[PDB]
Amino acid sequence: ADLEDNMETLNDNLKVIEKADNAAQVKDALTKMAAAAADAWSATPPKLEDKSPDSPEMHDFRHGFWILIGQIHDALHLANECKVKEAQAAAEQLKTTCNACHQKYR
Amino acid sequence: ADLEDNMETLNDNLKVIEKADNAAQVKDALTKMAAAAADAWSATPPKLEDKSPDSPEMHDFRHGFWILIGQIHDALHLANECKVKEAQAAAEQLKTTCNACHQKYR
Amino acid sequence: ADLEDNMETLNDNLKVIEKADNAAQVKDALTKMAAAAADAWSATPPKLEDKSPDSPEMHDFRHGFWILIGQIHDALHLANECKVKEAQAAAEQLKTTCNACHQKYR
Amino acid sequence: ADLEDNMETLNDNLKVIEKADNAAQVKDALTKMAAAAADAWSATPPKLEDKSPDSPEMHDFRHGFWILIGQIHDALHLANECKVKEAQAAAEQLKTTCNACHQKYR
Ligand code: HEM
Ligand code: HEM
Ligand code: HEM
Ligand code: HEM
Ligand SMILES: *C1=CC(=O)N(CCN2C(=O)C=C(*)C2=O)C1=O
Ligand SMILES: *C1=CC(=O)N(CCN2C(=O)C=C(*)C2=O)C1=O
Ligand SMILES: [Cu+2]
Ligand SMILES: [Cu+2]
Ligand SMILES: [Cu+2]
Ligand SMILES: [Cu+2]
Ligand SMILES: [Cu+2]
Ligand SMILES: [Cu+2]
Ligand SMILES: [Cu+2]
Ligand SMILES: [Cu+2]
Ligand SMILES: [Zn+2]
Ligand SMILES: [Zn+2]
Ligand SMILES: [Zn+2]
Ligand SMILES: [Zn+2]
Ligand SMILES: [Zn+2]
Repeated sequence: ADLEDNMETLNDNLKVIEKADNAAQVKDALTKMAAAAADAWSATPPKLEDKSPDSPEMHDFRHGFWILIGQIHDALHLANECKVKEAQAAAEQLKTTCNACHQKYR
Repeated sequence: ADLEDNMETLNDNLKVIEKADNAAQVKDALTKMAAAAADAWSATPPKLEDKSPDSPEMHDFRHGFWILIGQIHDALHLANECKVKEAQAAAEQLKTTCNACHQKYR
Repeated sequence: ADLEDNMETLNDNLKVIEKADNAAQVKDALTKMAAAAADAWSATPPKLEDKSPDSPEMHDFRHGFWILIGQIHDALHLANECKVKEAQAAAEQLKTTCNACHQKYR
Repeated sequence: ADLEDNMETLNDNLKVIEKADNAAQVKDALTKMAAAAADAWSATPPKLEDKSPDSPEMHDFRHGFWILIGQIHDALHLANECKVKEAQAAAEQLKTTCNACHQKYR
């Protein structure tokens, strides 16, 4: 999907996680966020529409997505361990990464 | 791109790295390998054409890709620090991941 | 060194990074922070004086340190690439991990 | 503990894992390996007895330990998830990191 699409999936599922009861729900939202962050990898954000896929800026843009994926990766391990609250907190702590990218590139 | 496609890109660029001279070329192959692993995320491998995108087998399939992406992520940092040999050895060490997935799922 | 000791080193060096000018200084503080987090691993926090080194509470306690070590690991790659600001900021985003552990275990 | 000590703990527990019948056992060996790897962080290997802690060689030495720790971290999530065989295989694939460091620095 497109960039703004993937972002919505990220945002919608964050909320699903905030409010979830049980591990199953959390696993699911995380799985969708994971796919969304992976698909987002290829994108070019408007603010650097011109630049080439080699700018220190594209390389730094894409870096924030490795961080995100690493973190979704780990949050999900917690969910598989039935550590519902610990996973929910890992999800809350992702926002730091979301915000970090947004302040630079959005 | 398709899954066999992405696998070719992975395998072609591993050779490019094996034989490369200087930092710049290594960076490039890894970058291409990164994109390929990210796209490969959403894929369903023939051996699991039946199971839904939730079976412990799909979750495990995709797990192997987080491992690889993390490892490509790190080799590329090495390439940026002008440590070329270190980066090729990280590249060679990846294979341990390639092989691991292949003998479960290929 | 002791737990509170290591925490001081973590906190002191965070500030050193906040205010640093150039790559070299950032590398140093992170290096010191790395060693402090690694040494912190074996520690038992007062609040879990009650639990053996196998409680889902010690394992979770130690988990927070893997997160931090990974994050120090990555900040430092940034510093080696001379990306001073990018590093300083990775450093800022760490606090999310500090805070997360403190809220649970301090 | 000392460096050769930590290496024994790593090697002994690798075996314990290769042998191990049930998940509880695997968790234990990995936990011991993680502690060992963390404590090994601060060590200076004979081959680099002279060099200051700031040589690209000490930096690279310690780097191999972050890799190791990252992989022990992950293998343990597999164990908590009751996936015994997958954890065993993550453990075997660690050897790649052991060997990599030994060929350079042992
Ligand atoms: C992390 C979990 C995360 C969230 C959540 C998130 C949300 C988000 C929203 C809701 C938008 C759009 C606002 C709107 O459409 O009105 C948005 C947009 C962008 N994001 Fe984002 N985002 C998260 C993560 C990240 C990360 C990690 C990056 C970079 C590494 C990133 C980047 C962007 C960009 C660029 C946009 C705007 C694109 C556009 O509008 O054309 N996001 N995000
Ligand atoms: C790691 C860098 C990596 C490489 C290299 C690689 C190569 C590769 C090749 C050459 C094929 C060829 C198929 C053919 O000739 O018919 C192939 C196919 C598959 N792969 Fe792969 N692969 C690497 C990594 C990984 C990882 C990390 C996974 C699992 C997450 C994985 C899986 C698969 C699967 C399944 C196939 C079968 C697809 C098919 O033949 O239709 N690979 N790969
Ligand atoms: C992250 C880099 C980080 C910082 C910074 C930090 C700071 C810190 C302070 C300032 C104290 C109080 C000491 C004093 O007043 O003299 C403190 C104490 C504890 N910490 Fe911490 N800490 C950081 C990281 C982490 C992480 C990642 C964890 C757990 C996984 C953690 C835990 C604790 C605990 C527990 C204490 C109190 C225990 C005690 O012996 O009093 N910290 N930290
Ligand atoms: C990975 C899990 C791993 C294992 C296993 C391992 C084992 C090991 C043994 C058995 C020895 C020999 C001990 C002796 O000299 O009596 C040994 C020695 C060294 N190792 Fe090791 N080691 C593993 C991992 C790693 C890693 C990741 C590094 C470096 C980053 C590393 C280093 C060393 C070094 C140096 C030695 C020699 C020290 C000495 O002989 O005094 N090991 N290891
Ligand atoms: C790899 C080694 C190197 O020196 N360079 C250029 C120098 N440089 C840094 O050391 C940090 C940013 C930078 O440009 C490399 O690219
Ligand atoms: C997954 C979460 C949960 O609690 N259970 C039951 C017990 N169990 C584990 O927690 C890990 C392996 C195991 O059987 C789950 O299966
Ligand atoms: Cu898309
Ligand atoms: Cu769309
Ligand atoms: Cu759209
Ligand atoms: Cu749309
Ligand atoms: Cu020791
Ligand atoms: Cu001893
Ligand atoms: Cu001894
Ligand atoms: Cu001894
Ligand atoms: Zn974890
Ligand atoms: Zn690294
Ligand atoms: Zn990085
Ligand atoms: Zn022994
Ligand atoms: Zn994992």
